[PDB]
Amino acid sequence: FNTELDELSKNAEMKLIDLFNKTEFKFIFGDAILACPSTQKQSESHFIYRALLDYLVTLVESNPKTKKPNAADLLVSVLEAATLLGTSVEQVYRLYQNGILQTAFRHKMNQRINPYKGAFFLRHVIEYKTSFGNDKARMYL
DNA sequence: GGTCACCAATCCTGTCCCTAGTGGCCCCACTGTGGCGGT
Repeated sequence: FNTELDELSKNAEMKLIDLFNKTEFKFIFGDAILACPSTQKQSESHFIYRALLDYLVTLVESNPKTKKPNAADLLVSVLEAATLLGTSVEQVYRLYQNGILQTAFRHKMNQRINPYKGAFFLRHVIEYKTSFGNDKARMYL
């Protein structure tokens, strides 16, 4: 699964019709987040889900925050955001309601967010998830 | 990234005229398109 996801990162710049900060995640990686088995049960994460996210944590690690956009500025939708947090979709809308998670362009007053349109950056959606500590994080070892 | 602030207001007092008048002349198309009983 790592080597399958490694070629998509190396050949990310090849596929670009627009800039990284304007392109969606499913345009480069393709369905690999919303196909993943859900963690609605117990808050017990799937071994497929543990392996996917732990690759994305080292992606933003290798792609620091510079003035040129890179692979860590790909746009993520509210459903793909809901899976990466492992919570309900209303709970992730409520974080948007109290401006905890910051969209990536301003909707103009009658814009209610399309649930499939890529709203948030991959970047700080991960950093929000690393603000919550669970036992098998890479920080301790 | 996107919109074009709310809260109330439209003035009262007086009047539109008087005089005189709307022309003469000539003309308004020829063709066709009838049924029925009788001497």
